[PDB]
Amino acid sequence: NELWFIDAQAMFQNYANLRSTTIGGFVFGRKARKQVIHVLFAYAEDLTESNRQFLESSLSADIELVGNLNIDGQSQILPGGQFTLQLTSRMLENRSISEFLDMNVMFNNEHVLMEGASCVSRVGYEWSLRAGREQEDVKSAAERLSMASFRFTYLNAEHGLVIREQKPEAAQQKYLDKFSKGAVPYKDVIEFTAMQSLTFTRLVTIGEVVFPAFFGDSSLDLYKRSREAFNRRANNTMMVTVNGIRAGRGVTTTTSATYLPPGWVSLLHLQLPTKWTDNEQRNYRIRLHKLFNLPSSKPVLRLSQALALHSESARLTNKKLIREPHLSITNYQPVGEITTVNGPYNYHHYMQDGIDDSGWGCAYRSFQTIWSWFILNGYTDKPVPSHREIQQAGSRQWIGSTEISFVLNELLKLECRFIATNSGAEVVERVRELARHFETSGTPVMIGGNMLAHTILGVDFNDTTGETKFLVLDPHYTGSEDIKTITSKGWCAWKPASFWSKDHFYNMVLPQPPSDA
Repeated sequence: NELWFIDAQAMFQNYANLRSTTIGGFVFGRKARKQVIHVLFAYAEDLTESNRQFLESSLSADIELVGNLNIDGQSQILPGGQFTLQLTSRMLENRSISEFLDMNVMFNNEHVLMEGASCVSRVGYEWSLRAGREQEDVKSAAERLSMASFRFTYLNAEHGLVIREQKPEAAQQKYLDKFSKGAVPYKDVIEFTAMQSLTFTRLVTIGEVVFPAFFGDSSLDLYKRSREAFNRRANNTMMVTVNGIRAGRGVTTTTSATYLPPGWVSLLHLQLPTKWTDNEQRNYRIRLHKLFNLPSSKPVLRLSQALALHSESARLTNKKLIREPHLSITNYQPVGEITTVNGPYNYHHYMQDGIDDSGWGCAYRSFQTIWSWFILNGYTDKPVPSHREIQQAGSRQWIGSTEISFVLNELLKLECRFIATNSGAEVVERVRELARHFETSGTPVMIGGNMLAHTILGVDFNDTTGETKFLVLDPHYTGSEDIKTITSKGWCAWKPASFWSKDHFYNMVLPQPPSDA
C-alpha cells in the first residue's frame, strides 16, 4: 500500500517509438517520492544487465531503476527494482489510461512536469590503458575514479556558493532555493568550477557534468547528486570506449553532450564517440534512439542539438541569441485549438551582428530565424549566414519571400512550399493548411507582408466560431536581449486576424525538413 505516480501517456508514446522477439523493459524514477520518470521499452536482446547499466548512467543523477515491466505476461524479466508494471499490447497500442489503472492498482496517472535547475561543471581526468589490456583497465580506472569523486569541490564565485562533502550536521538547508525556485532544467543553469585538493595508452577525457538543483534541498543533498552525476559520466565514457574497442574502432576520445529529447522532463547525458567514422556515428545515434525509445522520424542526438549549458562548451549558434521566446508567454489566452512550431529556434532581429538594418533587413532576420531552427533541430551544423553572405547567392537591399526560398535552396539544398494570398483577410481562409504545416513540417513560417516581413510561429484556430489568431515573432528589433521587453511589447505575442493588411497581397514560405537524420 503505497502511491506511485506515472505519466502513462509518456509511457505509451515510448512504446510507440520503439515499435516504430518479444518486448520488455526498465522503469526509471525518483525512488523517494515514488514518481516514475522514464519507461524504457526493449526487445529481449537488449534486456541485458549491460544495457540496464548503460541506461541508468545516461539519466539524471536523482533518477534510478525503480522497476521493470511485463507485457502480455510473455516478456523476458530481468530483476529488478521494487515492482513490475503489468501491460498488454491492447492497452499499449490503444493507449488506455483506462486499462492501465486496473492492471496496476498502486499507480496513479499524472502529467509529470519539468522541475529544478541544472548545476554544471567541466571536469577532466586521465586514464592509462596497458597495451592489449585496454578493456580491463578502462573498466578498472572507472571504479577507482568513483571512489575518488567524494573529494571534489564545486565552487561558484559570483555568488559565493560551495558544494563539498560535509558532516550531516553541517548541512545548509534550502541552499540554492533563490536559484532553483520556478526553474527549468534546460535553461536555468548554475555554473561551477570543479576542484580538487593539491595533496600503454593514456586517454584524456574532459566534459560537462550536469546535475539537478531542486527547490528545497540542502547543500548536503546537492553534494550527493554532484558525485553520482560525475560517476555516471565516467561509467558512460567507460562503456562507450570499451564498445569501440570490442568493435575494433580503437581507443576513441569522446565529446560530452546533454540533451532534452522531445517529450522528456529530465535531461539525457551522453559521452559521444566523435572520433568514429561519420557512418559509425550515425549507427550509434540509431542504436541510441532504440535504447532511449526516441522517435525515428527525425534527429534527436546530433551534436548540433546538445544543450549548451556550460559556457566553455562548443556551440554552433551565438550564445547571446534567445532560444524559444514564444515559450515565455505565461499570459496565455487559448481562443481555440493551438498548433505551434515543432522544435526550438533562435530569435534574430535588427541591430544584432553589430549591423544596422533599420529598414531593409526585416526578411533577412526571418531567414536567420528559419536557419537557426535547422541547426537547433539537427539538420545542419553550418552557422546562420550574415546579410552579406545571403546577398552573395547587391549590398544593403531589402528582399522578400521569393529569394528567401532561393537562398535556402542553395545554401541548404532545402525545398519549400508556397502559400499565396490576394488579401490580408485571406490569410485566414488558409489557416487550415497553415495549421496542417505546423503539425507536420513544424518549421517557422516566413510571411511575406507587403512592405514588411514577419515570422509565424503558430496559430490559434477555433473551427466552430471561426475566430483565428496568429503567433508572430517580429524581426524589427526593439530591445537589447531582454525577455520582458519582448514578451510585454508585441515583438513576440499573439495577434488577431486583423493584423494582416486587407488591401494588400501576402506571400508565405514554408520550409520543408529532409527525410533522414
